[PDB]
Amino acid sequence: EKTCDLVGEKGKESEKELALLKRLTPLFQKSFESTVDMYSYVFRVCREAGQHSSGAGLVQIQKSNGKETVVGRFNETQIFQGSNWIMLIYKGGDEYDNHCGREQRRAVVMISCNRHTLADNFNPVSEERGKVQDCFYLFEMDSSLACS
Amino acid sequence: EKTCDLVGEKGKESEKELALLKRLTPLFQKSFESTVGQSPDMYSYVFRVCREAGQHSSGAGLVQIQKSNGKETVVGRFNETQIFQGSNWIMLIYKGGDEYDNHCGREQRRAVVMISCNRHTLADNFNPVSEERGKVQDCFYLFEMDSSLACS
Ligand SMILES: O=P(O)(O)OC[C@H]1O[C@@H](O)[C@@H](O)[C@@H](O)[C@@H]1O
Ligand SMILES: O=P(O)(O)OC[C@H]1O[C@@H](O)[C@@H](O)[C@@H](O)[C@@H]1O
Ligand SMILES: *[C@@H]1O[C@H](CO)[C@@H](O)[C@H](O)[C@H]1NC(C)=O
Ligand SMILES: *[C@@H]1O[C@H](CO)[C@@H](O)[C@H](O)[C@H]1NC(C)=O
Repeated sequence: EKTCDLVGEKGKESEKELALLKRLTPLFQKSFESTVDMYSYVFRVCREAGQHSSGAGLVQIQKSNGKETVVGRFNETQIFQGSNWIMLIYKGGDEYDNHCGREQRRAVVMISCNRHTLADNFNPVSEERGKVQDCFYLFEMDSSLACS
Repeated sequence: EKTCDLVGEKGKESEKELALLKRLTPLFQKSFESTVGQSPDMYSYVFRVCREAGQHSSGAGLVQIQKSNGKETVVGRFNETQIFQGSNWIMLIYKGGDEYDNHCGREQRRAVVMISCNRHTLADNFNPVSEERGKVQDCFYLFEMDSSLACS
């Protein structure tokens, strides 16, 4: 059962994170895509979001030439929650060539509570690529699973 | 004069973070506190934005005070600040806290503060949410607070 991989040895991961992955299980089968920029974004929870078997959890597609860039891989997942929100992070994306000390890309998704939908309104917020390190692409989406 | 330090040498800091830093200025003069837990683990968490929250000039941005003896533990230092915002929230992270002795591979503590929009106050409801010390890395103390500055 291939899915999101958390830090730590298999079967010895944080119970907090494991519980959140369980809570989001109903979203695994879904696919989320941005609406509208020269790029489109596709996001999935613990499942391949790309079309190149790269293990992507979130990909960026350049519309003009179809280039698919891996923003983050689900084999490097972090997930935590607050009152009415859940933050999901996928590290290990394709490396930058000139920005951010050439570190691997990363996806940060802020899922906010919304009692009216199981999941929707996924869209990019911005890309932070102006730092020497710890850069990231930020996204937001709504989900009733984030309510609590 | 000492304030939050962002990653990167002077002139190499993120334009986004620099702008956000300036936006947070009205919060610098404030101080926040919240007591939670039960002895012998009752703590008093003191948080400040880009200013010393501790009583030992350690550059702490957020401290955990052991109520049983008043001992101060640094959760995060503001010279290791990261800040970013979304549509109706702002997340502040202070790394460089005191090292754990038995958890998280002894990495330095870290404070993560989720600031949610509230048009009724400049800042209120500072609340400790939880502590994640069960991972091999990337552990952290999580807090929440309200602020009109997080409103778009
Ligand atoms: O790889 P470099 O040269 O640093 O350029 C980085 C840029 O590449 C483009 O293809 C996109 O993925 C942008 O979102 C990214 O910021
Ligand atoms: O330092 P160790 O032995 O790993 O114990 C870690 C614990 O210490 C206590 O004093 C508090 O700061 C707790 O929040 C922390 O989780
Ligand atoms: C994530 O997947 C990539 C692609 O195979 C792999 O190189 C990397 O080691 C994985 N990350 C971890 C933590 O194993
Ligand atoms: C953060 O403060 C600590 C405390 O002295 C210091 O050692 C560290 O260098 C500071 N962070 C940076 C990047 O200067």
